[PDB]
Amino acid sequence: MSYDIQAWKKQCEELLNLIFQCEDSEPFRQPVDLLEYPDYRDIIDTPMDFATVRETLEAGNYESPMELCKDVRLIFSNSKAYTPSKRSRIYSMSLRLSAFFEEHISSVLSDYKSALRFHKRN
Repeated sequence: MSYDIQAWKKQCEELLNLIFQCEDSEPFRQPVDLLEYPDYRDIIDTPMDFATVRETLEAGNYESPMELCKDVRLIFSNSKAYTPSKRSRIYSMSLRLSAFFEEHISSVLSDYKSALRFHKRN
């Protein structure tokens, strides 16, 4: 179990469970409704949402926690592009949940890279 290179998957499932519980995740749980928000695709090239991230992890389509972290960061960078105004309550929600995610993902990434370095050396 020390330096287990697969432990990040369960850690990421647990973190996504916390994120889905957070009231701040409500706008980001499901894809933006493309048929009902007509100008969304005029602004955003690559939509992303937490249900898509959770399904990608479950399907085994992330090779590392860094790939999962890239998709989650796209959720927040898309929100900042579409809702850029610091006055907006949606801007505030995105910033709070981004900080929460970045705090909790830190140890998952550091542990995973430590494990990589250990198995590569040995």
